[PDB]
Amino acid sequence: SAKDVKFGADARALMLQGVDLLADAVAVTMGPKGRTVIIEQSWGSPKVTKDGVTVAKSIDLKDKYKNIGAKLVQDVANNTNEEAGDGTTTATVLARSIAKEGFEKISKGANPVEIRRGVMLAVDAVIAELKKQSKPVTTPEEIAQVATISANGDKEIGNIISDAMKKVGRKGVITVKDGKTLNDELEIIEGMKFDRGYISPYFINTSKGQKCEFQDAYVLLSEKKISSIQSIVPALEIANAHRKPLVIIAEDVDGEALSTLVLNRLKVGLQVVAVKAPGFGDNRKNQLKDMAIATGGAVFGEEGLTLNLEDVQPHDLGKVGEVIVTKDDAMLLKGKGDKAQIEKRIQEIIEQLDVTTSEYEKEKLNERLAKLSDGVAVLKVGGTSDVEVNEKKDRVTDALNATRAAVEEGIVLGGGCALLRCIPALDSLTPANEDQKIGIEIIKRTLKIPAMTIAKNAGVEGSLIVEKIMQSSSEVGYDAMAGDFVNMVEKGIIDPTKVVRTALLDAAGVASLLTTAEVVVTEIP
Amino acid sequence: SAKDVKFGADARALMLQGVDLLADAVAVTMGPKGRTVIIEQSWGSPKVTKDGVTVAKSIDLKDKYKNIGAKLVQDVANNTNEEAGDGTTTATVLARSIAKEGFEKISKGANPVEIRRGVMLAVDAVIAELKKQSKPVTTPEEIAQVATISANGDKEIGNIISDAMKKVGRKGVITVKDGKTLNDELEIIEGMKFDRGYISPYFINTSKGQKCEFQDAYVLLSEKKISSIQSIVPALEIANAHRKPLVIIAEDVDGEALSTLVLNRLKVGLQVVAVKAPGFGDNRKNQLKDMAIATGGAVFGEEGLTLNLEDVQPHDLGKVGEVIVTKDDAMLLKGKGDKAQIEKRIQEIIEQLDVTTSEYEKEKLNERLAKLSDGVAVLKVGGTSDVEVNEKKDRVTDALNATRAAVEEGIVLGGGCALLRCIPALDSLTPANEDQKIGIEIIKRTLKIPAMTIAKNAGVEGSLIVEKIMQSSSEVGYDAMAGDFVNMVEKGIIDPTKVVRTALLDAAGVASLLTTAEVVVTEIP
Amino acid sequence: SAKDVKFGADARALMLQGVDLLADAVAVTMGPKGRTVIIEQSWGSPKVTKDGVTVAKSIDLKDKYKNIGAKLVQDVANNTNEEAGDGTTTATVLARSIAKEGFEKISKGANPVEIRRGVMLAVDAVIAELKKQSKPVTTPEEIAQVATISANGDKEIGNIISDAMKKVGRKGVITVKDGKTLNDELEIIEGMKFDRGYISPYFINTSKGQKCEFQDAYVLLSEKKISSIQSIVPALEIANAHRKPLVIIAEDVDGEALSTLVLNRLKVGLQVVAVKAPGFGDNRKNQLKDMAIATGGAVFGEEGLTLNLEDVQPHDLGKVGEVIVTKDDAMLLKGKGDKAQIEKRIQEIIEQLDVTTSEYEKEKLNERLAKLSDGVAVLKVGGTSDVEVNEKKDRVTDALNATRAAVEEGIVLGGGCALLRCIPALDSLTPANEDQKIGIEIIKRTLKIPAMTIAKNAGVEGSLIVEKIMQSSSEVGYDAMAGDFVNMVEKGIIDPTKVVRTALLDAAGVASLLTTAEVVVTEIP
Repeated sequence: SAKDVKFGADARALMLQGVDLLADAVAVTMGPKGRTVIIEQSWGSPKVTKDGVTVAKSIDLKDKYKNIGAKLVQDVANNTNEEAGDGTTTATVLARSIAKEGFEKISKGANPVEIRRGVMLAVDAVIAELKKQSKPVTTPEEIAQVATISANGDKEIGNIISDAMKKVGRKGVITVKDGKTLNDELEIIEGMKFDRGYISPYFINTSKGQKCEFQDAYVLLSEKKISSIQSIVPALEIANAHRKPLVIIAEDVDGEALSTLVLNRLKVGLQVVAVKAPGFGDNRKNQLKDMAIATGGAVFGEEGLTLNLEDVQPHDLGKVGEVIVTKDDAMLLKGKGDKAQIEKRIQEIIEQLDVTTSEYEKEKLNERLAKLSDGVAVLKVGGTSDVEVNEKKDRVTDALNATRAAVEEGIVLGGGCALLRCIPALDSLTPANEDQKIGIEIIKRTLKIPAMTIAKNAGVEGSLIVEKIMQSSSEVGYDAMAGDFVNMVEKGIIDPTKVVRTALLDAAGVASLLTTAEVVVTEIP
Repeated sequence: SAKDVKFGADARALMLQGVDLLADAVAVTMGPKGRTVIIEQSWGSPKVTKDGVTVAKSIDLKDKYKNIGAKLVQDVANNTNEEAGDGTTTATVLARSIAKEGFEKISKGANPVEIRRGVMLAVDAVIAELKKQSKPVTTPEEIAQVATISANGDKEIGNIISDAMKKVGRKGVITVKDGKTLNDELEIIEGMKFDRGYISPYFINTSKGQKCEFQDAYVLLSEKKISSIQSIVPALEIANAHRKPLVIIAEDVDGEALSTLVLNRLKVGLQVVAVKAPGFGDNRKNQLKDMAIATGGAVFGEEGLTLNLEDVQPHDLGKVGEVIVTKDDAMLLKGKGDKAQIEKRIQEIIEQLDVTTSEYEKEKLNERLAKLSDGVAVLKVGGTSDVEVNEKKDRVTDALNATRAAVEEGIVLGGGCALLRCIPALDSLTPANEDQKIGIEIIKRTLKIPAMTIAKNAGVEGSLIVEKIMQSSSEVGYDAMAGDFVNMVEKGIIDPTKVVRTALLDAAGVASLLTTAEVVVTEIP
Repeated sequence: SAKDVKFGADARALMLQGVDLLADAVAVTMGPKGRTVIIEQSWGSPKVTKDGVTVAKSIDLKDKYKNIGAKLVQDVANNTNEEAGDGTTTATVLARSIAKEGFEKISKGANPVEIRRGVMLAVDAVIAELKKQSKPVTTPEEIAQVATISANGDKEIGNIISDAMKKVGRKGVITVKDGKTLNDELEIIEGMKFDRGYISPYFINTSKGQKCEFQDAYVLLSEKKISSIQSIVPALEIANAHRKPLVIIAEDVDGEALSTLVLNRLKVGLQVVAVKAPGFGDNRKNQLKDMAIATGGAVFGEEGLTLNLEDVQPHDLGKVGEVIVTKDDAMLLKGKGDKAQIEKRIQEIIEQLDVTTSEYEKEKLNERLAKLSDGVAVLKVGGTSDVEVNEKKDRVTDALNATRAAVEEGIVLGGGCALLRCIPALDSLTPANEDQKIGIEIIKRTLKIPAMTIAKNAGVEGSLIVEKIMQSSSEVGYDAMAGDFVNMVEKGIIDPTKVVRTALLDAAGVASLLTTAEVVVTEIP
């Protein structure tokens, strides 16, 4: 359709005036002293919350330029940074800052490209420094300590998380479930988790959970692509006759099959779901064989074995106690099949690993082995009442995610103090041109923004607090919870370094894109 | 959709405007001398009413900010507090005063978080004083006195209320019925009760009553969750063959089953409802077995006994005399089955209680025991005219609720004098900062507002009246009816303590939330 | 519908203003240091891109005159020049420059016809000069060098490209397929590609592929025109019995059959395609029978053999491994039939070439022979994951296209300097009149624009760079990537002369059209 286009600083000004509103809407909800936002519900009661992700994904500006700028920030910050709420807020605020100061410096009349080059050099140095000073954790004692810290000082939750980590391992997979009792219980059953999520966004079995959950389902495994391919009705025959739901795994589904399945879900709501193949090439075939054995079924590729989706049988397919699917992830638990066949497959994997030597091949064989040999820890979190156990499950999931990230990469000072400790690193940097120096100093200026915003949310004057922290030792920050400077790590105020690194990288990239954008095209209303 | 946003005081001002109109609208219907409101009906003659809850629930402003403020206040005010009409009104007025003066002080440059801290401290002191000062009720004579007081001087109402309460127990179940005669009389029968409301908000049998009722129904009990599960037809075939209605009790119902039931209710209006199980886990199954024995039915869980919803029989289900379903509550009376099995369940519960030692297990067994051993008292209130008996129904229900609240927590001086007796206790508190002192002073100022409003309703100058009351003893207050200073306790001008506590807490919470909110998001019209 | 008309300058100015928007919106992305552009997506996040083709295809002005100028410029530049990204942008910018200069010179009274004459003479001089100076490449070592250069220095890409080139030749056919492995692999297969595209624009099999994809198909070949003709459903009988898809080659398809098939494709999506015949007359028949032998089918011409579309047999037609159809091109590979048939057809083709003497007939026989005797190269690009192989495939396709374009017409200096080397050649030309002289001057002025724009995108002052370039030697240019003055050819910064020639021709023609247009008609809003 007809388009309205804006070029250069004129468009960048609109970009900035659009992003700043989002930045302010997300800043006040950061830190333990975060303020609150009230969200309009045109149909129900207003929603009050203190979640950065919610407010960030909520707002949507009226003007086209402002709207597209806000969406640019939103999509990257959310999709790329979603594990920790503080991470997305930090990325958003840092991006807003950097874009603004870069915009003013460009307006002064400098060269944007070298400004961005200096920005990238500064962020590289900051990341190197943060990696240097990020002390790791590899002990069960440290694991329990960090888990308890993520639980806001709660003990038993961190204890059970440490127990699970001990029983399974870091690469191990852990889940939660309603314990229907008075104490959270730890259990390990056979589980098969892989990194392919749902294929149909509209396919959400549980609206409240942003999740797809099924139990006691048969499975379909076929190497050949099943996109736009009919003759799945034979499967539907047993799916309707047998109350057991179904799960589909194929190379991909698109066109007629995807449309009919999703429309049936929307209207009829038949209990069948589909996902992508986990592996790649011969690795794909090996993994497919592995979990086909794990489920008692068979891969339904026509090459080699003679079997097709045109005909289905109750005993030809696999059986699984339950399969759960989500974004980018999906796992099945308590499969079926011959246990001797399982042992034979395990021996085959072992001998293949022993004979094989290549780093890639050995690593893939180890991953395949662990995918079946090791179990999945399910946290049967239990309590008195359904609402209470719901809240408890939310808390324990948050703690598990936080501790998993921390062990994955490490820990640095929380409370927005991690960045302030990297300030010395930039001094080692030197500029080839003045624009690079300006980029470096702009990064230096933005480094202190998270701490200042945390202070503002706490209500204390930001400048004094940040000056004190910078002048103070490299071991004590500022505690907004108690409004004083304390020994953070021992007091249990930290944040997984992975979150900080991701937030800084995303903010740098987004702000660089905004400050280097030259042409904007938008449709006339 | 496009969103409009406002920040800080700029948005809180519109919030204050929105709450102001609601507060002023509901203030005039406070106390015995409150005036009336003219609510408009687009179809028929306007109704004139003097009930705070009704007027509050009615209004809705135009501007998004004003409307959202009013709706926010009313939401908590009504939902949390819905027992005594004056409670919601006083909560709203208190919230208005707190928020107004807090915003006024914040505009000068106060610290919102410290102001909230001081406000919370003052509210804690006030509630502690109220708890220590409230006299309890633990005797049939005092129960009769307070009931007659709630009965507005009516004697027989208090007499029957006290008789029922002492006959069944201070914490037993109680209800009302139609006397179809000239004099109310009492009857106790086998009864069933549990704190669960109807799953379907729209599912109301009687529009007038706001309740759902059914007579001589059969029941369905399935520990299995029956959410999104078809094959409820086997219930429907005997529901239509036999004239008796049906009911389901299971873990939860949602999706296709809920949709078919709701569309049937809208179109067919079939006589079947479903609700949630009140118990939890082992408690859930034990309670389900108990009620199955009480009704002569059986739990339809698959484990153990082999029986599903696919096949049903008239004698496989339970039989009950009558069912009432309401908000947060549902009940069954005059169940069927083997009385020998009933005594067997009583004996097994008794021995389980004797062997058990855990406090929680003992309490749960006590609750389950009383859930069967003690019957349900019905107050069949009679008279001459249908209008007469309906007025008696409303009056007796109001008195019953008031006396239940009083016996649940106790009694304190009415006419709003209760809070005024808490004013001196504020001297005990000390402010860490000036902001906390300010907040305490704010609570002190607002503590007199209910008396202000009651006096204004009586038309007398409120400030002079409260000055006299505070300068006077801690036993004599002001009566609006007689328009003079009197001794309330023996003059029957009181109010249950629990209502005052709940209203004060909710008003404090909502006012703090309003005065602390920073950013507001609302969709553009 | 009513129409509005404008004359002379009062319309040329409107069209020039319109084209200015597109020219500026596409100038920035030119060059390796091209900036980005924000494209609005009405449903998803705004698209960020740095590709001239996309932005040029995207924008659409509002005013009819400006809109039509932009539309004609984009249409000619894109459709006439679409092989390389930079060619279209160069065409657009050069056209805008010359159009503006010519409009300015006409404004003072210059004769547009003679201005155009001089412009075309200058274009002829420059094209002759660059063709003279175009250094060629025909050696496998040079092929690998240029392929790596196009591959951004990637070595294995150039290696595999050179291997395929050697094994299949300059005029042979090469495509790239998914490797499903960890290393790109090469093989030669029997193929049959001709220069006819899909008849149906709405017949894009793969939405993302911008192409038609089909596999393991049969073919219908009919000499007769099958436009508007029914009775193809007999083929659909086996096309539905066998899930095998079908392809058709006839003289043309239009009217009844075309509408029916496009409807069935839009709604039913049946797996059948048709395309036009590649040859002409006796050549058409010869190619059709050659490919019928290649596939084992038969041409359905009614004369001679008695076979019709009315009657079909699964074995009557030919079988082919894969069906790929795209714009202006379609290839069929892995045909079936009798290899003795292939051998005897090749033998008789060889004998016909031996006996024939006409050069046109000789070359037609040569291409017909090569159609079958030699195979087609398919590159099995591989990798770890689907996204990785997708990116690798895109890069390999781009590199293959660039190297083919270079090898077919040699190479010239990259970075836009190639034109700058041709400035002296304009000294030879002598214009008959002063208007032709002004045209020569205009072309001299515009010849410097592309390098100027690349420099501006790099941020360096373009005028200084171009003045140095023209004052420097004939072997050294400026690299924006390194921001220095380097010898381009061995620095791996070059561009095929075909792109330069096509862009220059199209730009000159479009600008001549714009400078000569006298009357513009537009529909009333």
